[PDB]
Amino acid sequence: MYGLVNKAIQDMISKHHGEDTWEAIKQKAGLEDIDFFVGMEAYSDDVTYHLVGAASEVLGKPAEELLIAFGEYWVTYTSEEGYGELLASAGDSLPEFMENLDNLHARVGLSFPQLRPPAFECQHTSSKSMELHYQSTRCGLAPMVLGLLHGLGKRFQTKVEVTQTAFRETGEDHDIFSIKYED
Ligand code: HEM
Ligand SMILES: [Xe]
Ligand SMILES: [Xe]
Ligand SMILES: [Xe]
Repeated sequence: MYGLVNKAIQDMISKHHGEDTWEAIKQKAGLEDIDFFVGMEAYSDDVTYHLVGAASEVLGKPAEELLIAFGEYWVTYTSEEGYGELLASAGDSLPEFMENLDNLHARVGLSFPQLRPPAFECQHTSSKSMELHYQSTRCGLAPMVLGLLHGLGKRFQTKVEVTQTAFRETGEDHDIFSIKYED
């Protein structure tokens, strides 16, 4: 993934647990050689997966729990680190934002030519609910989507309940989330 993602992981861990903890995690991920992540540079997905695993071991938390926290953090991180206007242009409510998400990544894909973005499709069930279809070239990131949606809920001051109903992991075609939102 692009270095931006790795910078954000490093940033989250450093802020919450300090530099020493970050250094340990980086060491254990086998990335001692890397002095810093370059934001607009493409890295092997392995770099990100090794960071998550090492963080899980060092911090004593399941990787999935960390993915949730990271998904939430990313919504704030992007708005403060160069993407605030891009986010604002994707709308002012949870449902409109999720509708624009493919188009937002298309725009992101202008500047990050090698992007492999997720694909998100919305089926609205009411004015307070939707089924969200999540398709990816990558495994294991559904928990991050859950945290992202909560991050978006906080962004729009909107209560959200997210329950995963299909798992690309129990053999379903792709992840599907049922979402309830009020405000
Ligand atoms: C301005 C805001 C954002 C920017 C600049 C951005 C950029 C990126 C980048 C660089 C990646 C790495 C993909 C790669 O390197 O191939 C990514 C992946 C991803 N993004 Fe976005 N993103 C933004 C907002 C969001 C939001 C609000 C969501 C909410 C769902 C989201 C969902 C995801 C997911 C789930 C992935 C995992 C990639 C995958 O599934 O394969 N992003 N994004
Ligand atoms: Xe991300
Ligand atoms: Xe990630
Ligand atoms: Xe993480």
